[PDB]
Amino acid sequence: VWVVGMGIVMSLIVLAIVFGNVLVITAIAKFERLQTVTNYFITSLACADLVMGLAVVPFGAAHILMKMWTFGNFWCEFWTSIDVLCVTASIETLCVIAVDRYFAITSPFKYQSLLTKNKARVIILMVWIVSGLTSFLPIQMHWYRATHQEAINCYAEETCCDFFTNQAYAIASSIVSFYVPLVIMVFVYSRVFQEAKRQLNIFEMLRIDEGLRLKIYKDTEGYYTIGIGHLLTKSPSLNAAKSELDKAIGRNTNGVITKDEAEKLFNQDVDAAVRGILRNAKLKPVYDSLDAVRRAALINMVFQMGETGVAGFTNSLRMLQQKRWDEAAVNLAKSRWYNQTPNRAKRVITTFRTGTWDAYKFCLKEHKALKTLGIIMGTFTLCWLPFFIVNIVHVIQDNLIRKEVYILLNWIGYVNSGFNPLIYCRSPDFRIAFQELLCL
Ligand SMILES: CC(C)CCC[C@@H](C)[C@H]1CC[C@H]2[C@@H]3CC=C4C[C@@H](O)CC[C@]4(C)[C@H]3CC[C@]12C
Ligand SMILES: CC(C)CCC[C@@H](C)[C@H]1CC[C@H]2[C@@H]3CC=C4C[C@@H](O)CC[C@]4(C)[C@H]3CC[C@]12C
Ligand SMILES: Nc1nc(Nc2ccccc2)nc2ccc(Br)cc12
Ligand SMILES: C=CCc1ccccc1OC[C@@H](O)CNC(C)C
Repeated sequence: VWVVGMGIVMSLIVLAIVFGNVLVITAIAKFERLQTVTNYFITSLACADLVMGLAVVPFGAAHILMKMWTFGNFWCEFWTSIDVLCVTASIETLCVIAVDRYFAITSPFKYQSLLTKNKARVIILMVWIVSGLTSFLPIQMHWYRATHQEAINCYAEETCCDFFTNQAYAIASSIVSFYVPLVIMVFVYSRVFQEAKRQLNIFEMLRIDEGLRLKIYKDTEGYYTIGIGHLLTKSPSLNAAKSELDKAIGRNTNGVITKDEAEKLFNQDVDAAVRGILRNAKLKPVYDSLDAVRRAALINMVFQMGETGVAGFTNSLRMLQQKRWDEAAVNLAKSRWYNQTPNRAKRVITTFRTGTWDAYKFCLKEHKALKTLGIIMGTFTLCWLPFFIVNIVHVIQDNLIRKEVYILLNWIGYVNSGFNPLIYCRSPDFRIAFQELLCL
């Protein structure tokens, strides 16, 4: 019959869950630079998805294909109990991630978790402990058992593992175990995206569109530069750029420098840009007649071109001081600066034009890491929220739920366990880690 199709489909889903989440787990286990605090949370998140694929989805596939329960009422309890455990531990983990990323993005240690690894391990156990209590106890203590005849006949029957619960459980379980951490997750992590966008200074602005290299390279004009767009010299001699590099650093570098002494150059360059805007009489009044977002966009222009080069935009300077943003943005486009480097000028002109950071959304490496964590959360919501909204309406509407429409929406939740590894292939560090494990 037509069951052979779903068997292959479900068997592939079990593989994509197991093979993908063991891949995520092993990548964090062996590789050091992925052993971060956030990735310990992802480890337990992958475990919740891995156990979903080893203990839950297969026995649910045998339940659908055989149209009955082969494994007894004992395993019917654990299968249900472990299924609830993996979903409860997943949302709280995603809830801990969001709160961890909030306290990180608000501390002066931006993008770095305040929790230590030993303490984050203490959090993981409590999540599984609290999940293990809210999941096993209501199922093992029969607090879910309904009192209507159809449920009672399935309870005593060992070949039936239909999941009928009384209305009190369906409410309290959905609220405490799913909706509360969901609402916290969505509110706390929307608070993170709002801080990353609000907390964009000139330093992150430049470091995005200027880049960072630790080896001497030629810039867009061909001049020897190093660090974050630090101009070394305009002479074609490499040692002239290396000797000027050593005079500025004080160390014999042979053209290679660390990230610490590269930020120190980056600070001095930005300081020279602000001091240069204040020395020049043509740039001083315009800088003062600007908000912090456009002050940065101005510091960026002086960073790239110098004080005298930026002062040539005599019309654009008068308009940015007259606060005529759209009109200044046009003369900024009619320049040869927008010709040589259009992608950078676009982001700077739009920063003047709009007075926001929309041109630099998710352009910084650490913001892309947050957007990655926002996708595993938004996916977790879209996979389970339909299931949980139908449970909450099923109870209120008082009509019993359609067994195929019910189990359907639970499988949209099941296929969530295979989505996390692909969203991690959207990180550059996991791609490099996965390719080693796959030996590609
Ligand atoms: C099958 C079900 C019922 C039991 C599985 C739950 C337990 C054994 C598993 C699932 C996820 C696991 C955690 C995943 C994250 C790691 C981080 C690592 O640095 C230390 C151990 C720690 C913190 C694990 C401890 C044990 C753990 C909580
Ligand atoms: C009934 C069946 C499904 C229960 C078996 C649950 C299995 C999958 C659980 C139980 C304990 C878990 C492990 C606990 C220790 C951690 C160490 C961490 O650095 C990598 C993941 C790893 C190794 C976990 C992987 C998943 C794990 C092995
Ligand atoms: N499911 C639940 N998760 C979590 N995690 C969490 C951890 C740190 C900060 C915020 C939230 N908290 C809950 C508080 C009450 C109730 Br009720 C349920 C939860
Ligand atoms: C109304 C209970 C639904 C629920 C609440 C909390 C955690 C998980 C929940 O349901 C997960 C489903 O995957 C289980 N459905 C059965 C076990 C097939």
